[PDB]
Amino acid sequence: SGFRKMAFPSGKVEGCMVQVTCGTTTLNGLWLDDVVYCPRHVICTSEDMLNPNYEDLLIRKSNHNFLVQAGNVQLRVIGHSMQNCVLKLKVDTANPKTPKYKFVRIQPGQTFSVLACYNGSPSGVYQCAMRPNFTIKGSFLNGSCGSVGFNIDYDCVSFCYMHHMELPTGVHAGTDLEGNFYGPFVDRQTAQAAGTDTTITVNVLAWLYAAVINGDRWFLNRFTTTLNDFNLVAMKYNYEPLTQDHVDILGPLSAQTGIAVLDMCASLKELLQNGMNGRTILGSALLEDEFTPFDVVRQCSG
Amino acid sequence: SGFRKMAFPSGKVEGCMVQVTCGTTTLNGLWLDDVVYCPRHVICTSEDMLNPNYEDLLIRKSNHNFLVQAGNVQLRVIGHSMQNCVLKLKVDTANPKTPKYKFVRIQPGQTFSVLACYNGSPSGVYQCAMRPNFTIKGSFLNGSCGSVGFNIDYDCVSFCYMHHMELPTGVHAGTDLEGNFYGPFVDRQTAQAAGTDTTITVNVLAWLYAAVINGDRWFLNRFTTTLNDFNLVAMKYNYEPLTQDHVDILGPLSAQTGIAVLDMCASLKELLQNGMNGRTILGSALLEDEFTPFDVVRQCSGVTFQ
Ligand SMILES: N#CCC(=O)NC1CCCCC1
Ligand SMILES: [Cl-]
Ligand code: NA
Repeated sequence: SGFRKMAFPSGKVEGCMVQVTCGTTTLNGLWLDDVVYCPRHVICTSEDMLNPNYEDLLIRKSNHNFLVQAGNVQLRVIGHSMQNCVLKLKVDTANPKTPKYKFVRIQPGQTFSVLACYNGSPSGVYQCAMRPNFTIKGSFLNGSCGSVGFNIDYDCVSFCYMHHMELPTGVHAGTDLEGNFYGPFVDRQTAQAAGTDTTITVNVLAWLYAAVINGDRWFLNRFTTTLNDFNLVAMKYNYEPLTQDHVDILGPLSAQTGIAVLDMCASLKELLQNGMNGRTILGSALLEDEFTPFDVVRQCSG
Repeated sequence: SGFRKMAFPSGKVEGCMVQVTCGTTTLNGLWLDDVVYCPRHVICTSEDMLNPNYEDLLIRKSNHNFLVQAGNVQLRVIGHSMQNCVLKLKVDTANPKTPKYKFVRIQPGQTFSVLACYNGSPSGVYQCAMRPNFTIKGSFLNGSCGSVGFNIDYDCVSFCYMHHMELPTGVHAGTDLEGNFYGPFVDRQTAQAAGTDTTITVNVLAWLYAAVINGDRWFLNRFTTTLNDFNLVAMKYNYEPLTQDHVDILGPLSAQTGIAVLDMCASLKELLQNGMNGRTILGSALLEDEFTPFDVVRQCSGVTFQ
């Protein structure tokens, strides 16, 4: 029993974190086989913040301009190339700790673990979710760029996020491991603002199902709703639209608990209307939206 | 910016996790040097659990009755002995991945990272606090016994918890790595209940400081208070008493933010008596008490471990 915000064990990713230095800038790199991946803005100077021409800045660099340090060991850079907003540094040594891995670009609402690192060394691991506005609500200090987000399927590491910058509202933006930013953001210091964020409705419903599995039913009701009436109500609370795709995803959790998906939708509508009235659900006085249906089944069933 | 419930990087402990099987029971063991540590109730059948005599149950077992698997490699048990509620299995091979480590016993209100394991394979990591009633609000399924809790202090892993059982209320109980239970619990299938819990006051204050660092300031007010006055309110609301040592520990946060500790206690006094009034603090409608002052300093400064 119990339900916690659970991250993946970080050891497989820890063995891949290195430090990348270019000029006076130092951030984190991801060392997989004989390639080190890091944000391309490591090559920017103080005058290259607003409108850097990365092709022009990169063509001026030599392999020895990049200092890559793995633990107490300097790796020799033997080549470099740009792919979108990430830099790929070819090194003369394959990482002997390289796990089974792949790169996956995730969709809003998906969750992943973040290994926050500074100077190539991990600081902590926590759980995140891609917000509907393509930001993440992380915990990052200066020097955390190049930290990665990931999931682990059995023993294969799925890298899905690399940290690039913090927006003025204190939220964070980054790329997949192919260098493509999540959302409309760019690696420039020009004024950028995240769109108004919304609640991940399918995740809230999955987390209500988790509460029932763990033995709590106080929030259910005798009502149901149509899918459209639910959405008409939920939008007024800044909730994401619930699609038929989302209803299908919740099928297994519905079958396990015996509560139809649209019945849970009616329970959610009432919670938004009433609040919790001094009660809690799985230890929280707010509705939690950073547990996916996949997260719930993995944590509640193994 | 940002503040998250953050666990220590679990890599050093992942390399110590093994599978231990005794008869039909399989759980997790901790492999350090040439000894595997696991709960002593691994030797018990279902009827043994009702009223076990662990010394007598252990005599019948031979070294080959303990099947230890490190990954896909079997470990040869060459000796077995008991220390309190943990079993110690001497193996023929020292763990080459043994980190610099100590066995430590933590205090209520202290936090630690849990590496949840099944069949010797780590599956999750999350942060817990040792509650004042000596339970932890964990997330454990069947097969998770032997999962361990730990902190990291400059390359040295401090092992502080090993999971043993779940209480009827869904919270969890375990021992230190020397077999001593946290709380008034025993490893036997019998009527056991967690005592009435209280809120860790020093941790709530630390988390309010984390909120101020991150720009959440609406709960600040003009008032201050005294230790005696605040503890009267804390007792009324089932909050642990605030000691002078707690005030000293919060000292660094009191200067990084510019908010005195007693100044913050007056904010907490008002929040307890009036509530949050529809507002939130660091994205929470409840007062979070599982961040220690050292946790808040560590996350808001960037301290790393190898
Ligand atoms: N089961 C299952 C699949 C699942 O959890 N789907 C997620 C994908 C990301 C958005 C939120 C829903
Ligand atoms: Cl996805
Ligand atoms: Na005050």
